[PDB]
Amino acid sequence: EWQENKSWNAHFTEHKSQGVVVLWNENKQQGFTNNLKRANQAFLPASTFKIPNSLIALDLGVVKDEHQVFKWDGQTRDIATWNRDHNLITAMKYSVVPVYQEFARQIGEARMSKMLHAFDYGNEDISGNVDSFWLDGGIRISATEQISFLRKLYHNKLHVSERSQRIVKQAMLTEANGDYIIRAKTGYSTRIEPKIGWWVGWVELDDNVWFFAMNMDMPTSDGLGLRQAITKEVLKQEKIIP
Ligand SMILES: O=C(O)c1cccc(-c2cccc(O)c2)c1
Ligand SMILES: [Cl-]
Repeated sequence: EWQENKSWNAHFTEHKSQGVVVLWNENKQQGFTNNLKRANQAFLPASTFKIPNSLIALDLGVVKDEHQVFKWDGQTRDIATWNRDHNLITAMKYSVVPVYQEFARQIGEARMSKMLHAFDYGNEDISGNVDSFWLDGGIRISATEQISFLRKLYHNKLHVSERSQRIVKQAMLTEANGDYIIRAKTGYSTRIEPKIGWWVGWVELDDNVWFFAMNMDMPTSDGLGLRQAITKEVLKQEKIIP
């Protein structure tokens, strides 16, 4: 069911880093990773939490649809793309934390906790501030747990409406061409050690789907581009994409 190939560690060590990639072949029901231990180590989800947060906001009516405009609050932040109006699509694309902090406040502690339990999401623990627990609170999730959650979303099996799941999968759209479609979300966790970057999602092919979840050490922001580049290089090496 699960295969470990330690030779794949080279994808990370060649960049003076360390990390884990987890792949799941949906047709064959088989998983692959460079490091079984780290595949099951739980980290802060950081901005990968925008996937469940979006689902909950939509299903409760906090967010009406993917066109609703969330107005900039006029506070200048250090990320230029955050200092503008957003909808669900662009808020996901630019990982706009302050928009999702407001989602969480309107959702509230009680409904957030119940929905994460219903999703079987990570350790299901929202301890901390309701508007920041995915950045510096008690919630934790592993790469293998991310895949389990993403598989439910793909199949519309999460305990929210089909509509809510379709909208979030639209907002996850990252890349598409004649050969494949990638739906995914990045994450960048800095407030609790160890600092890591995430990329989780899946690759749609004509006749199969490959789920993936990766995290890697991220001592500075200079390496953030490695999250997608390394993942895509693994996918190419395993002949999942050209
Ligand atoms: O990697 C990203 O998609 C992303 C999107 C928005 C903000 C950031 C970010 C947040 C904090 C420090 C930093 O250098 C970059 C990263
Ligand atoms: Cl789409």
